[PDB]
Amino acid sequence: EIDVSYVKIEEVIGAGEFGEVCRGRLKAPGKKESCVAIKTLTERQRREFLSEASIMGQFEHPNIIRLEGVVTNSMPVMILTEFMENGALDSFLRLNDGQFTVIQLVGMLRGIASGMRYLAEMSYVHRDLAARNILVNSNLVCKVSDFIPIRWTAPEAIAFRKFTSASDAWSYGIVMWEVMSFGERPYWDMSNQDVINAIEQDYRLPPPPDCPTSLHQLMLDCWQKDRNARPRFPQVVSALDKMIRNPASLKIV
Ligand SMILES: COc1cc(Nc2nccc(Nc3c(Cl)ccc4c3OCO4)n2)cc(OC)c1OC
Repeated sequence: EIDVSYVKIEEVIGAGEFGEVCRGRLKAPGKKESCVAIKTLTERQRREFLSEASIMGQFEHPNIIRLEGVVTNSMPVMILTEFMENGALDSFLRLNDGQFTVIQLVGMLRGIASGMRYLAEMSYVHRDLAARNILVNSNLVCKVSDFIPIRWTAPEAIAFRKFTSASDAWSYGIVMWEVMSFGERPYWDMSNQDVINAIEQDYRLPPPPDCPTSLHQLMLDCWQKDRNARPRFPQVVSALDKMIRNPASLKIV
């Protein structure tokens, strides 16, 4: 896939499941140099590592992390993607607590919803939609990555392992809550089991401080117990676009 001579690993920036995550530079003949994220790396686990690239490589969308390639004929085995300068959304927001406007936050949520709209249209169920799995670039563009998280997971998917695009819509509501709360943990210190019982007993997360009521209502819609009643991702995007068109709507809190 990618000639190893074309890759320069600069800084180690994080740690992943199978190894490091690094910032680097990719320069191939005919093409300008670009900034890349690089994951570096059991046999079964090697295919486990590389599967992420194969899935990621099925997708082409501005709100889904772009795969540049892999290094496999050489060692260490690598996966290269575009570089997202601002990292994971939950930590980026915690660092920037209170510092982005409602309209900026809605833009981030819209980018995430578009990503999910695309994946649902491709019949791809994510199963692990959470702000930690959303990456942010220098322009604040949010992209879905990562190809049972109890507090993000729909009640039926927990009970039955029924993962659908409608269970993803539940998870997206949780992401909305995370974004509007600037990266607070869903259900704070409640335990997984407490969360499981709380939801079954009709508890839902309250509006975050300063959260427009219309955004909280959209969260409640995403968290309907009847999965068929939840908005599909096209309706989610359209709702968010409506709010962007009509920012007046967002002042009610
Ligand atoms: C600046 O701080 C951080 C940046 C960052 N950026 C980033 N960008 C693209 C991908 C990625 N992780 C990744 C993923 Cl999620 C899937 C597959 C990959 C990956 O790298 C190549 O193969 N990271 C990421 C940071 O950590 C979240 C970060 O702070 C440490």
